[PDB]
Amino acid sequence: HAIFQRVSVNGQDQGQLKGVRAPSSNSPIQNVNDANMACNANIVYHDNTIIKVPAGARVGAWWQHVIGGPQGANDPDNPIAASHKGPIQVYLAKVDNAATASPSGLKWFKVAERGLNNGVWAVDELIANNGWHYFDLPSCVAPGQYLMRVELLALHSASSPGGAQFYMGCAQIEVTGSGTNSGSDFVSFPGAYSANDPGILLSIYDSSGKPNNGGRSYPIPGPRPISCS
Ligand SMILES: [Cu+2]
Repeated sequence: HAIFQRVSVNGQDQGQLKGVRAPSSNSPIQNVNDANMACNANIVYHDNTIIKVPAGARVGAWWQHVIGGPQGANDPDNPIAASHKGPIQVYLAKVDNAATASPSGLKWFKVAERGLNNGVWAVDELIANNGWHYFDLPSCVAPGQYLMRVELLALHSASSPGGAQFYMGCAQIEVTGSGTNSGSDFVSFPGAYSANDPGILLSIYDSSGKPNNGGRSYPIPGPRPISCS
């Protein structure tokens, strides 16, 4: 359990909860067809900040166990429980106004993904970076208003149908710059994922119980991220 609550753009912190729609109370989604798979349920924090992100920028998304982080407490499950290994991905959906747009029934395209690399998951990197997930918004992304959905998929129980846990939230962004590419390989949320996808229904464990996926590659679910080639 963890909540996306803050964005950085090229190392500039945009402010706690600025432009990030967040619940205060996050259970995971475990049904890939849940209506709230886009931007999560029971949003409490929703301001009218629209974050300017240059195409090409390095974007940080901050996650903490609870809203505001531990504020000095020793939380072993901050930024997220270490057991919760999995990928982190980012999608965009174009909207007319990112402050006011509803998340339902949009067309999403993938702009970044990170999975498993030499036994290290994206979630491990998140933990190493104190809750920050970094990715590069590709330089070709067309300017305009978008919701930016950051999704963490925890696979510690994913060997059982329905056992995968999806954590997500949406930031309100305006992409600026010189890009012209609006996406190619679009999905619905819900609708992107099957519960039998091999990156959703799998054992990530070797025989000793190490969550290193046993030397197997991890097939990240969803469409391919856009390429600027
Ligand atoms: Cu959890």
